[PDB]
Amino acid sequence: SRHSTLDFMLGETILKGLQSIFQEQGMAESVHTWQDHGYLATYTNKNGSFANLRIYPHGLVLLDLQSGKEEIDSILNKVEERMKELSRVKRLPPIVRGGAIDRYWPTADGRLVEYDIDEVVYDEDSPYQNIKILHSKQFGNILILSGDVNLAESDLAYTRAIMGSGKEDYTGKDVLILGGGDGGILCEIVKLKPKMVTMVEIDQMVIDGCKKYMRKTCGDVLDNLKGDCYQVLIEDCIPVLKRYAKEGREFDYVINDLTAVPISTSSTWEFLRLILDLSMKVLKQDGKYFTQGNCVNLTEALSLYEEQLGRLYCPVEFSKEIVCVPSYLELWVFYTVWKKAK
Amino acid sequence: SRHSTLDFMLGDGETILKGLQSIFQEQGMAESVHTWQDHGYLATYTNKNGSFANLRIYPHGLVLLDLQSYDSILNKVEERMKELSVKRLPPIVRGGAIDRYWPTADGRLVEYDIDEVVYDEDSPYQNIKILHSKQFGNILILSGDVNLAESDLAYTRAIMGSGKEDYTGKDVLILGGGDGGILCEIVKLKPKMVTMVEIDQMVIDGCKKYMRKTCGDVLDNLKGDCYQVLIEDCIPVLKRYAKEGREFDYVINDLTAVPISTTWEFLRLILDLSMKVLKQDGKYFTQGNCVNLTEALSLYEEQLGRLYCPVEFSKEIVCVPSYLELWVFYTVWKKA
Ligand SMILES: CSC[C@H]1O[C@@H](n2cnc3c(N)ncnc32)[C@H](O)[C@@H]1O
Ligand SMILES: CSC[C@H]1O[C@@H](n2cnc3c(N)ncnc32)[C@H](O)[C@@H]1O
Repeated sequence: SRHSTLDFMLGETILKGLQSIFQEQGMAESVHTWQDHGYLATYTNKNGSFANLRIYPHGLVLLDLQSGKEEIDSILNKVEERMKELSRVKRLPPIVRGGAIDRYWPTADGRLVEYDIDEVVYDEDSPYQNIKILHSKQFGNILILSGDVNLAESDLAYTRAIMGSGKEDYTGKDVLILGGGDGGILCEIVKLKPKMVTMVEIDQMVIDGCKKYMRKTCGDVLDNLKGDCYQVLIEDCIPVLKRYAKEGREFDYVINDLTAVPISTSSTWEFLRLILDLSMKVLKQDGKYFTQGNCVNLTEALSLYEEQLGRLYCPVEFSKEIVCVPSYLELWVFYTVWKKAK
Repeated sequence: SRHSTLDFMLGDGETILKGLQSIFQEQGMAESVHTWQDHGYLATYTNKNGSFANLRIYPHGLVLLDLQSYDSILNKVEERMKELSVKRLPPIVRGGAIDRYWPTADGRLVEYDIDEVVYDEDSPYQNIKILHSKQFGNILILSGDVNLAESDLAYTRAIMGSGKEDYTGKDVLILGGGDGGILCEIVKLKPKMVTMVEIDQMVIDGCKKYMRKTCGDVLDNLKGDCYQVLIEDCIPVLKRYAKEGREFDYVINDLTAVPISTTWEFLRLILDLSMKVLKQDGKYFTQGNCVNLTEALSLYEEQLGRLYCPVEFSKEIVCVPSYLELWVFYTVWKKA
C-alpha cells in the first residue's frame, strides 16, 4: 500500500549493476527478457514487499517498490548511489494506495493532485450523491460531492466571483440561489442586507454536513432555514423554477450554484440549457445571472456550454472571468449572463 | 512510460486471481505467479509489444493493479470485479520528454498542465527551467522549485506589501528578482531608485525572452531613469552598502528558497545584513514558505529574534495561482 518510484533517463550493464542490491537484501529475482524491449526484473521479499525494475532499450530505467519504510527509502538510496557510479532522475513522493484517508482528487482537467488531507470528517451517501468533507491543513474542511471538489473553507474567492466580483449592489434586492448547500453565498449575501434571498437546495444532507463542519464558509446562516431576509427550500430547483415562472415571480439576481452535473430524478447539455431557460424566465430584464463555468483547460466543455446560451427562448449576452480558487488547483471560469436589451 | 493504476479496496484472494487471469491470457500475456504464505499473491503478465502488468493481491481485500506500456484492460477488470463481491488515478507519465510533475514544498505530488519545454539550461549557480502551462503561462522553475508563473501577479503584489505601501520617491533594494516581476511593477510607481541584486544573469536572460507577461520590457535595459540591476551575489553587495552607511526605505528579499552561496545561519546572515541597510522606519518584505511547513516557518520565526537588533513582524497567507499551495509572506521592521 506504499508505492515508491524512481525514474532514470539516460543518453544489460544497468541490470548487472542493480541486481546486486536486491540479492544483498535477500529478495528473489526473476527476469523476463524482451527481443528489443529490454528487461523486467521482479523482486519479492519474505515480508510481502516487492520491487519492479523495468529497463527499456533507449536508456529509460524505472523502478517501483510496494509495501520497513526506511528499508525501502534506503534501497532507493542504494539505487541512486549505484546509478551515479554506472553513469536525469525523478523520485516523486510515494503514492499511498488504499489508505484509510484518501488524499488524491484529480482536477476536472484530469491531472493527478495530492491534497494535504489528514482526517475524514464526513463521508455519507445521500439519496442523490456521495458526500465527503475532508480536512486539509491549509484549505480547512473541503466539501467533495461525487468525487468533485466543490468548496473548502478557504475558497471565499469562488463566492466572490459567482457574486459578481464586488460590482453588484445587493442592498434591498431580490435574489435566487440554485443549489449552494455549502452556505457560502447565502452567508455572504445575508450580511449585505438584501430584501430577500431564496436558496433552493435538493440535498438536506449537504446542509447538515456543512452546518456542522464548514462554519468558516457558512457561519451560522444554515442553522435556520428561515431568517430575517432569506429562506432555504429543500426541493429540486427545477419544479421551484417552474412554480416561480408560472406565478410570474422575478428576481434581480439568479445565481446558479449547482454541482457540475446537476441532480435529476426526471443529455447533460440539454439539462444545462433547461436550467438556463427556467432561470431566464424568472430573471428581471435588467437583472443578472451568475454561475460557475468550468476549469480553464476544458475548452470543448466551455464551448459546448456556450452553445446552450445561444439556444434559449430569449437572446442573451455574457462575459467570462478566470478566477483562482484556492483548493481547486486549476483556474476556473465564471459566467455573467444577461438578457439582450429589446 | 505510461504507468496506469487500479485500486480495489474490499472487506478471498485465490478466487479474485482466478477470476482475473482470464482477461490477461485473453490478450496473449504470459504469466508468472509468486505465492506467499499469508501475504497474498503477485501475478506478472507480459506482452511481446513491451508492456506488462502487476497484479498484487493482499489477503485482507486490497487488490492493486499496475500497467505500462510505451485501458480496455482496466475497464475489463472493473467489470469483472463488480461480479466478484475503487480508485483509478490518472496514469503517471514516466520519463516523458516534457516533465509535468513538480512536487509542492510540503512534499505532495502535483501534476501541471505543461505542454512544452521552453528553456532548460544549467547556469553556474542553478538549473533554470521555463515550462509552458496552458493555464498559468510560462513557469520559471529553479532547481526543481516552482518560482513564478506568468499568472502569478498575486505573489508580486504580496511581496510589495499588498497595496498598503506608497512607493513614490522611495529608495528600494531588491534581493534576487531575476524574473523581473517586482522590478516591472515597482518602476511603474514613480520610485526614486530601485536597486536589484541578482546573482545569475542567465535567469534575467531567460525571463527577458520567455516571461514578458511578468517582466514586460523592464529587463531589456539594466539601467533606467529610476532603477539599476547589479549582476552579483547580494551578500558582498549588502556588506558594501553597510560600510558606506547606505540605508533604504524598503528591502525586498525575493531570493530562491535556498539562497545561493559560493542553512539557518545563512538566512540569519541575510536578515542581519538587510537590517543594517534598512532605515529605522522602513520595512523588509520577503516570501516565507508554504503554510504547511510549520517547523520551517517556526524555525524561520526563531531567526527573526536572533538578529543584531530587535525586530517585529507580521505575516499573511496568499493564494499564488501556479504554486498549488498557500504561501506565507512576511513583513519585518525594527522594534521602535
Ligand atoms: C455544494 S453547492 C452544490 C449543491 O447543488 C445541489 N444540487 C444539485 N442539483 C440540484 C437540483 N436540481 N436542485 C437543487 N439543488 C441541487 C447539490 O445537492 C449541492 O449541495
Ligand atoms: C527567480 S527570482 C529568484 C532569484 O534569486 C536569485 N538569487 C539566489 N541567491 C542569490 C544571491 N545570493 N544573491 C543574489 N541573487 C540570488 C536567483 O538567482 C533567482 O533569480
